[PDB]
Amino acid sequence: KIIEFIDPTQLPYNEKWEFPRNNLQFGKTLGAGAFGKVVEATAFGLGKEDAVLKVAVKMLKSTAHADEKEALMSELKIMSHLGQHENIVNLLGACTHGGPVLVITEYCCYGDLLNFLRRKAEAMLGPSGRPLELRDLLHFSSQVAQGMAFLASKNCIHRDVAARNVLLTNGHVAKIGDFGLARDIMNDSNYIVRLPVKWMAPESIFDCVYTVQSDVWSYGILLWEIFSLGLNPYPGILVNSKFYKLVKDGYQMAQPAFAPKNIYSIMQACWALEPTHRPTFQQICSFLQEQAQ
Ligand SMILES: COc1ccc(COc2cnc(COc3nc(-c4cnn(C)c4)cnc3N)cc2OC)cc1
Repeated sequence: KIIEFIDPTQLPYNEKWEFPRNNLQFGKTLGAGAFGKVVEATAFGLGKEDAVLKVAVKMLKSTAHADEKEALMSELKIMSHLGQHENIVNLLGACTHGGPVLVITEYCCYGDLLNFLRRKAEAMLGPSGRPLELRDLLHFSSQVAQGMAFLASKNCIHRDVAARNVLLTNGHVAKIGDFGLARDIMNDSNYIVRLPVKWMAPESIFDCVYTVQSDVWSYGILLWEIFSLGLNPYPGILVNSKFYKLVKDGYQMAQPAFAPKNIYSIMQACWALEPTHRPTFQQICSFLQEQAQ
């Protein structure tokens, strides 16, 4: 979403991004949903620098039709309007003319943050590369906050902030984005009939209201994901009538194993029942950037 709400089909696709599709050489498939997939590829002569580099290319699986074609184009038009930041999955180019709609973006080698933390935790238990510590977890949260702070500054709402959507690139730089149609089949469970119920705020569940403050609620759950080393939110609890009453009546998860008091306290602030009383993304940055340094 973009507040002004703006119809994404009405937004102009900028031809500056256009890239010759024959200058793309595809490799291994990184991910694939129901009607989308993300294959890695080498882009020859990209931008003013004409840099030969490896890029992630998202595209529709052949079994995807009119609604998907406009859906993917809507994501391209949003990424073009947003601009560029260190902590967001940046648009590098796209291919609209003479074939299917392709969307070229930065390539983050370590993958998504949820799978990263789960693999790294198992690596640290191995003994009984380079082990994770508290400063790393505080760093990731600090970067994801900066990206969301940049998104909010352009009057843009994410509607699905999560560790699955956060990508880690070279030198451990967390970039927030949205896989979208190139979802993981392993992540189909979290989307209840489809929306990510466990990450959404109450107003988004009941009133269907989506604001910058509702993304902060999700960022609170994203912190719980990070400082629990990739546990599922509300672990063991099933999504049903009983869950909705708990979330509305003000139920909160217990302090995760690796969360400092001040870090867990910030999650509770993000889980304020009143949307307006939650922390701004700018407030979360200045704090976490300090706790990092
Ligand atoms: C909120 O406004 C926005 C902002 C950014 C976006 C970008 O949307 C995306 C596009 N494309 C990808 C996928 O590309 C990549 N995939 C991998 C990958 C996957 N598995 N493995 C092993 C590696 C790594 N790096 C990649 N760049 C991921 C997006 O969001 C995360 C959409 C909406």
